[PDB]
Parts: sequence; C-alpha cells; structure tokens
Amino acid sequence: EMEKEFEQIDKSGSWAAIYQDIRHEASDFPCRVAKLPKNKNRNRYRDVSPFDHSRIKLHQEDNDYINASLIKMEEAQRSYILTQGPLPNTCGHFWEMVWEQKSRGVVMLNRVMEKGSLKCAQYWPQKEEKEMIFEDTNLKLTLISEDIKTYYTVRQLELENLTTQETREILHFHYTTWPDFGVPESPASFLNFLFKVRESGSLSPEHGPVVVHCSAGIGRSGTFCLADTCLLLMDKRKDPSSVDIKKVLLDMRKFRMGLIQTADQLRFSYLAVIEGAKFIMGDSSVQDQWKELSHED
Ligand SMILES: O=C(O)C(=O)Nc1ccc(I)cc1C(=O)O
Repeated sequence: EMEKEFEQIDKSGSWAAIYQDIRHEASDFPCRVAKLPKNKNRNRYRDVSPFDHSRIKLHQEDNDYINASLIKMEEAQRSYILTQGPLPNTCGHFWEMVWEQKSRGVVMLNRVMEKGSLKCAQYWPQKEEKEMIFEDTNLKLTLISEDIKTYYTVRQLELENLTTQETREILHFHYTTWPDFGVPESPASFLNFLFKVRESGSLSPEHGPVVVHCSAGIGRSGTFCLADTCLLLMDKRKDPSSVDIKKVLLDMRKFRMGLIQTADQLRFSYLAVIEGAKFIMGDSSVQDQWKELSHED
C-alpha cells in the first residue's frame, strides 16, 4: 500500500529526497536530433528535449522534428504523446502530428499566459467564425463549440486535411487553474478533470495516443499521466498494493526526460492515486463527489 508509504514519507518530511532519488535514477538517452542546429527554433526550452528513441517524427521530407515524445506504457496498455506548448512557428507541426498520429484528444494543462510570460502559442481558434489555416502543413482548424467550466474548458475542434479534405473531430481539454511548477487545487478537481478526459473516449485504444502538453511537456503533463497510468494499472488487476508509483514514474522517464518537475507534484501524484483508488476499487459514487467538490459549474 502506497497510503502507508505516503504517511511514512510525510512523517519523515522526505519528499524532496525521494524526488531527488528519482531525478538521480532517471534515464539518460541521447537527443541528438533535438539538438541539431536546424532545430534550434523548434524547441521552447534549452534543457527540455525529446530522446531520439521515443521522439515523434513528422511525416514530412524537409524536417521531421517536433519536440514531442511517445510514452508507451506497455503493462498498463496506454500511450500518450507528450509535447511542449507549440511555438509560433511549430503550430502547423503540432497539428500535423495530431493528424498523423490519429489522436482524438489534446489535453492542455497550462495557460497561454503564466507568471508574466507567454508559455505557449495560441494554437487553436478562439472563435467559430475565425478559423486557423496552417499553410506549411496544409491544415485547417475550426472551433466547433466550447463548454466552459470554472477551472477548465472543453472544446470541440474540427481538423481538416486540406490535401484531401478528410476531416476529424478533436476534443481539447483545457485545464486553466493548474499553476506552472505547481499542483491542482485538490485531488478532487484534478480527478474530476481526468475523468472528464477518460469519459470522452479520447484515451481509448481505437484512437491514436492522446496528446498531453503543458508549457514544456514534462511537469504538469508528467503529473497528469502518472496518475492516469497508475489508476489504469490498479484497474486491470484490481490490486492497488501492486502499484509502485515511483517505479511507474521511472518507467515513464525512459520515454521523456523530467516528468514531474517538483517534489510537491510527486506528492500530489500519490494523493490523486490514493483518492482515485476509491473509484477503481468499486465505489463509483466518488465520481460525483469529486464533481461536486470541484465546483465546476
Ligand atoms: O509547464 C510545465 O508544467 C513545465 O514542466 N514547465 C517547465 C519545465 C522545464 C523548464 I527548463 C521550464 C518550464 C516552464 O514552463 O518554464
């Protein structure tokens, strides 16, 4: 039980040390393409790069690079694409990747503006009449509708491949109250949002992998995915005591660096998994309790 491990860590005030231990054990793989000179302007942050082995390749001939990684969780049987907040020059590449990878959902965990800076480009239309067209990747993107709640918004988007006029619906789940280098307001609010994503069908294996991003695609995005995958794991076996959260985080950091950026985000990951376990283990009524606690209307 992770609840015994939690109270133990807490009692001894040792989150920072557990977390430094993860940082020390985590995988180091090359990111040579990330670092090619040509790719300088495709990366938001110097120190955050996809590993070559798990990077997503764009299906184009000029330059196939995007700062994005495939997190493939074999045991759990869920994949995610984690990526940085698109740059003003990489929005067509971002949509190219959603198209090629056949993703149904985009989970955005940041605002465009955070801590006085622009953390991400405005890569989707904010209104129905004003579509976006990405001339470089030959894609149009239209806002079809939005559902604005208190701390998150769900949008439906239409993505058209202008080369073919094939058309797809993309759901965008936008968490707007999760601070950079911070944590959600509560396990309930986080879990309510996670369950909104899950309910939508976006995480399903009939789709390509969900695209998850924050500003760098590591802190908030790693926290989201850790909690999801830990709950999925518990689900398949109905055996919570068999889930080792630090170990599943280390499995995830094989596919992208720096997943989970603070010790408090780690601590929050345990809280969300311990609470979520209630639902996985048969108490379906918690779901509506989280919705109520979350104050989403
Ligand atoms: O958005 C996030 O949650 C996240 O992980 N962000 C970051 C991670 C690493 C670095 I270098 C910078 C940031 C940042 O946003 O400034």
